[PDB]
Amino acid sequence: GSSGSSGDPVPNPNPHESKPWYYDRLSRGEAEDMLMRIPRDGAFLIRKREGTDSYAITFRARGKVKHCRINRDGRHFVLGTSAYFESLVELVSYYEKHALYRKMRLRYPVTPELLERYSGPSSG
Repeated sequence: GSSGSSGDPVPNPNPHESKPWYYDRLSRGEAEDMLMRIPRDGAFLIRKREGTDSYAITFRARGKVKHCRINRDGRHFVLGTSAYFESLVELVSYYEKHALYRKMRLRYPVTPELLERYSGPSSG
Protein backbone atom coordinates (compact mmCIF):
# COMPACT_ATOMS: atom_id res chain seq x y z
CA GLY A 1 0.00 0.00 0.00
CA SER A 2 1.71 3.13 -1.29
CA SER A 3 0.35 6.16 -3.15
CA GLY A 4 0.80 9.90 -3.52
CA SER A 5 0.88 11.93 -6.73
CA SER A 6 -0.57 10.69 -10.02
CA GLY A 7 -2.19 12.24 -13.08
CA ASP A 8 -0.95 11.63 -16.61
CA PRO A 9 1.99 9.20 -16.93
CA VAL A 10 4.24 8.89 -19.98
CA PRO A 11 2.44 8.40 -23.31
CA ASN A 12 1.70 4.96 -24.76
CA PRO A 13 2.28 4.73 -28.53
CA ASN A 14 1.18 1.10 -28.27
CA PRO A 15 -2.62 1.09 -27.87
CA HIS A 16 -2.92 -2.51 -29.06
CA GLU A 17 -0.90 -3.67 -26.05
CA SER A 18 -3.54 -1.91 -23.95
CA LYS A 19 -6.61 -3.32 -25.70
CA PRO A 20 -8.61 -6.00 -23.84
CA TRP A 21 -8.55 -8.41 -26.79
CA TYR A 22 -4.76 -8.07 -26.73
CA TYR A 23 -2.94 -11.09 -25.32
CA ASP A 24 0.71 -11.08 -24.26
CA ARG A 25 1.05 -14.20 -22.10
CA LEU A 26 -1.24 -16.36 -24.24
CA SER A 27 -0.28 -19.49 -26.19
CA ARG A 28 -1.94 -21.59 -28.88
CA GLY A 29 -2.56 -24.27 -26.27
CA GLU A 30 -5.22 -22.03 -24.76
CA ALA A 31 -5.71 -19.48 -27.55
CA GLU A 32 -7.42 -22.03 -29.80
CA ASP A 33 -9.36 -23.53 -26.89
CA MET A 34 -10.77 -20.12 -25.97
CA LEU A 35 -12.42 -19.69 -29.38
CA MET A 36 -13.81 -23.21 -29.01
CA ARG A 37 -15.30 -22.11 -25.69
CA ILE A 38 -17.07 -19.15 -27.31
CA PRO A 39 -20.52 -20.26 -28.53
CA ARG A 40 -20.39 -17.28 -30.89
CA ASP A 41 -19.66 -17.65 -34.60
CA GLY A 42 -17.27 -14.78 -35.28
CA ALA A 43 -14.77 -14.45 -32.44
CA PHE A 44 -11.20 -13.20 -32.84
CA LEU A 45 -8.13 -12.82 -30.62
CA ILE A 46 -4.67 -11.32 -31.15
CA ARG A 47 -1.68 -12.79 -29.31
CA LYS A 48 2.08 -12.27 -29.48
CA ARG A 49 4.78 -14.92 -29.92
CA GLU A 50 8.36 -14.36 -28.78
CA GLY A 51 11.07 -14.77 -31.41
CA THR A 52 10.37 -12.26 -34.17
CA ASP A 53 8.21 -9.23 -34.92
CA SER A 54 5.46 -11.49 -36.27
CA TYR A 55 2.10 -11.86 -34.54
CA ALA A 56 -0.80 -14.27 -35.10
CA ILE A 57 -4.56 -13.85 -34.81
CA THR A 58 -6.72 -16.82 -33.82
CA PHE A 59 -10.43 -16.90 -34.66
CA ARG A 60 -13.34 -19.33 -34.99
CA ALA A 61 -14.79 -20.39 -38.34
CA ARG A 62 -18.26 -21.91 -37.98
CA GLY A 63 -16.65 -23.99 -35.25
CA LYS A 64 -13.04 -24.72 -36.18
CA VAL A 65 -10.24 -22.28 -35.34
CA LYS A 66 -7.77 -20.84 -37.84
CA HIS A 67 -4.85 -18.42 -37.54
CA CYS A 68 -3.66 -15.54 -39.73
CA ARG A 69 0.03 -14.63 -39.80
CA ILE A 70 0.64 -10.92 -39.21
CA ASN A 71 3.64 -9.23 -40.81
CA ARG A 72 5.03 -5.69 -40.92
CA ASP A 73 5.90 -3.44 -43.85
CA GLY A 74 7.81 -0.46 -42.50
CA ARG A 75 6.55 0.63 -39.09
CA HIS A 76 3.23 -0.71 -40.38
CA PHE A 77 1.14 -3.83 -39.76
CA VAL A 78 -0.10 -6.07 -42.57
CA LEU A 79 -2.70 -8.77 -41.94
CA GLY A 80 -2.53 -10.67 -45.22
CA THR A 81 -3.40 -8.36 -48.10
CA SER A 82 -2.48 -4.80 -49.09
CA ALA A 83 -3.93 -3.32 -45.90
CA TYR A 84 -1.74 -0.69 -44.23
CA PHE A 85 -2.57 0.01 -40.58
CA GLU A 86 -0.46 2.25 -38.34
CA SER A 87 -1.66 -0.09 -35.60
CA LEU A 88 -3.57 -3.36 -35.27
CA VAL A 89 -6.29 -1.22 -33.70
CA GLU A 90 -7.28 0.40 -36.99
CA LEU A 91 -6.98 -2.98 -38.71
CA VAL A 92 -9.57 -4.39 -36.31
CA SER A 93 -12.08 -1.58 -36.85
CA TYR A 94 -11.42 -1.73 -40.60
CA TYR A 95 -12.20 -5.44 -40.87
CA GLU A 96 -15.19 -5.04 -38.55
CA LYS A 97 -16.94 -3.78 -41.68
CA HIS A 98 -15.59 -6.25 -44.24
CA ALA A 99 -15.28 -10.03 -43.94
CA LEU A 100 -12.35 -12.10 -42.69
CA TYR A 101 -12.90 -15.70 -43.81
CA ARG A 102 -16.04 -16.05 -45.93
CA LYS A 103 -19.01 -14.09 -44.58
CA MET A 104 -18.23 -13.69 -40.87
CA ARG A 105 -16.12 -10.84 -39.49
CA LEU A 106 -14.61 -9.52 -36.25
CA ARG A 107 -17.78 -9.20 -34.16
CA TYR A 108 -16.98 -10.69 -30.75
CA PRO A 109 -13.40 -9.91 -29.68
CA VAL A 110 -12.55 -12.67 -27.21
CA THR A 111 -11.87 -11.02 -23.85
CA PRO A 112 -10.34 -12.21 -20.55
CA GLU A 113 -13.59 -11.30 -18.79
CA LEU A 114 -15.83 -13.28 -21.14
CA LEU A 115 -14.02 -16.59 -20.67
CA GLU A 116 -14.73 -16.32 -16.95
CA ARG A 117 -18.30 -15.09 -17.41
CA TYR A 118 -18.82 -18.03 -19.76
CA SER A 119 -17.48 -20.49 -17.18
CA GLY A 120 -18.59 -20.94 -13.59
CA PRO A 121 -21.23 -19.03 -11.59
CA SER A 122 -18.68 -16.92 -9.70
CA SER A 123 -15.23 -15.58 -10.56
CA GLY A 124 -12.69 -14.45 -7.98
